[PDB]
Amino acid sequence: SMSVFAYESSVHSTNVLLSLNDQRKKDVLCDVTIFVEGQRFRAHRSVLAACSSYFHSRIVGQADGELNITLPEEVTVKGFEPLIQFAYTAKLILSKENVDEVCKCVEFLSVHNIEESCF
Amino acid sequence: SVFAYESSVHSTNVLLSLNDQRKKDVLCDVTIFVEGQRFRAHRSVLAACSSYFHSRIVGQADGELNITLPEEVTVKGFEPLIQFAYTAKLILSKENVDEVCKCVEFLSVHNIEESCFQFLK
Repeated sequence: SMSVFAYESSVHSTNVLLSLNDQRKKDVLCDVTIFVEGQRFRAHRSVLAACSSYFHSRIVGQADGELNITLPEEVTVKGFEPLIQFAYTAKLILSKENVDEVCKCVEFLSVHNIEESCF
Repeated sequence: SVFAYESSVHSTNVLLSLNDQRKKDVLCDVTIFVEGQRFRAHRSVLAACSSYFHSRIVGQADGELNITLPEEVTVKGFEPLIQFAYTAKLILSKENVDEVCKCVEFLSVHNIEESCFQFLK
């Protein structure tokens, strides 16, 4: 008997991100390849632009089918891989071994919602 | 010694950033035609939210994709659904509740508790 009802799902945003990470791990429906120290990382250029100002600035305007981005030597796999894991899993795992290299990539890539307090 | 962070708002943050890309027609890769109207979206998101879109997106060419929805799908029933897919929020009223529910079953849109449709009755 209500005139309007505004429905909200508490599980939708989580399932979309789960499907995006599943697409990434299976290399399906991805559109960009990131090169870090020679290693290949498949991803969606939209998700990377969402989580990073650096990726957003290098990707917006590139409308081609497939895109290959090489990050300079200042970016290491030891620092970049925990960040792309956070982008697709919302989980950021730090340790005394990688905290320095991860803190560098957060500032270089300008990853958004990583508070500098956890360092 | 390990420190692990689990953000609960992160999945919401990404989805709201993708919706901002959608509304600005930036970094999209598929055009949806319903009643002739254009709708820009990401095929990765559409495949994650609908079995209808997934079976038409899977294994396609990397180039731009065009998906045309037939006469059953109306803008009055589709626009609240592409909104929901990008916002997790579905605004229902006694006006559009019929065509939206019919469009949910047509596209097989996920994560919509069908119990809420009976509120507009």
